[PDB]
This record gives sequence, C-alpha cells and structure tokens, in this order.
Amino acid sequence: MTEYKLVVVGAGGVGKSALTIQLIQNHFVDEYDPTIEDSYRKQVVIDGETCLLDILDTAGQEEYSAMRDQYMRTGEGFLCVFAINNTKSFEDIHQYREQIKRVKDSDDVPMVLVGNKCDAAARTVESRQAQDLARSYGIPYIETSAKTRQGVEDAFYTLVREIRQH
Ligand SMILES: Nc1nc2c(ncn2[C@@H]2O[C@H](COP(=O)(O)OP(=O)(O)NP(=O)(O)O)[C@@H](O)[C@H]2O)c(=O)[nH]1
Ligand SMILES: [Ca+2]
Ligand SMILES: [Ca+2]
Ligand SMILES: [Mg+2]
Repeated sequence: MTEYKLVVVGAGGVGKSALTIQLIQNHFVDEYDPTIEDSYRKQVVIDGETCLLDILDTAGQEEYSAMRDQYMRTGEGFLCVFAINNTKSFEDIHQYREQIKRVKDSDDVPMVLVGNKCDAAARTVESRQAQDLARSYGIPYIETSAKTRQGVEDAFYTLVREIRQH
C-alpha cells in the first residue's frame, strides 16, 4: 500500500496536536501540553486507495526550531496551521514556509494552509486574508475546528490529494 509522510507545522498553541489527534483518535484534547516531536500512523482509504498516513506532529514553541529541521526533511507534504483568533500565528506562516523550502531544497512542495479554531468567537484573521496568502503560494486554504471536527478530514485528505498532483 502507498505511504504518505505528512508533517504538521505552525506556531505554538494553534492546535496542531488537537487536529492530529482528532484525525487519528477521534477525540478532542482540551488541555495544552506542548509537543516536542510525536509521530502517528493510520491506515485509511482515500479515493479508493488504501493508504498509510505517517504524521509528524512538531513543536511550535521556538525552543525546538533547530531540532525540527532534521525531522521535517523526510516530509512529503506539509500542513501549515495558524489560528483564526491569533494574528501573530498568521503573520508567522511565512517563516514556516521558508523553513520548508530550506529543508526540502525546493520551491514546489505540497502544502495546505489551515486556519484552525474556526469555532472561536474572536476572529482576527478573515477568510479572505488567508485565501489571498494561499493564492500567493499556489495552495489550498481550509478552515478547521479540532473541537467540533469541522474540516479535519478535509484538511488532511486534501494534502494527500496535493501530494498526488506532484
Ligand atoms: N476552541 C478550540 N480550541 C482548540 C482547537 N484546537 C486546539 N485547541 C486548544 O488549543 C490549545 C492548544 O492546542 P494544541 O493542539 O496543544 O496546540 P499545538 O499547536 O499542538 N501547540 P505546540 O506547538 O506547543 O505543541 C489546547 O487547549 C486545545 O484544546 C480548536 O479548533 N478550537
Ligand atoms: Ca477531551
Ligand atoms: Ca502540539
Ligand atoms: Mg483586520
């Protein structure tokens, strides 16, 4: 069966782990335990193909920025996550997209932009602003909530579909 190596990146606290755990384990993690580097595996059927997803959940706390480079090198596609109630996390995306281009040494890496926490009441990043950033990179934008599970499968499965176009 086909294996896809996916990496989830973005600032601290935006919900990378909650998104991943919703996908893999079908529950919402309410507490905040910062991640170092965790890996998950799951067999799924996507568009009639039996796939193995190997997901690397990375640290957003900038103390681990150096260790991240070597883990990210093996990734085939990246989920770049910000939170729609955290303007700085959106402004930080550009940096993660530069780190990816450095570790992969390529300008054409499969990637999806994810605006998480779309259940939150205090939105400061409008959908149009994120669509414009995604358009500049040539990638899809999807909004998610790890809390309600909205968009979670869509975000990960769209990333697989992007890997398949490359
Ligand atoms: N309301 C809401 N809260 C969320 C959502 N996703 C994550 N959270 C909450 O935000 C906090 C941080 O989530 P977490 O997934 O640990 O963030 P992270 O990006 O993995 N942090 P780190 O980079 O430090 O590992 C948790 O309290 C979690 O419940 C969401 O979609 N909606
Ligand atoms: Ca819970
Ligand atoms: Ca985490
Ligand atoms: Mg504004």
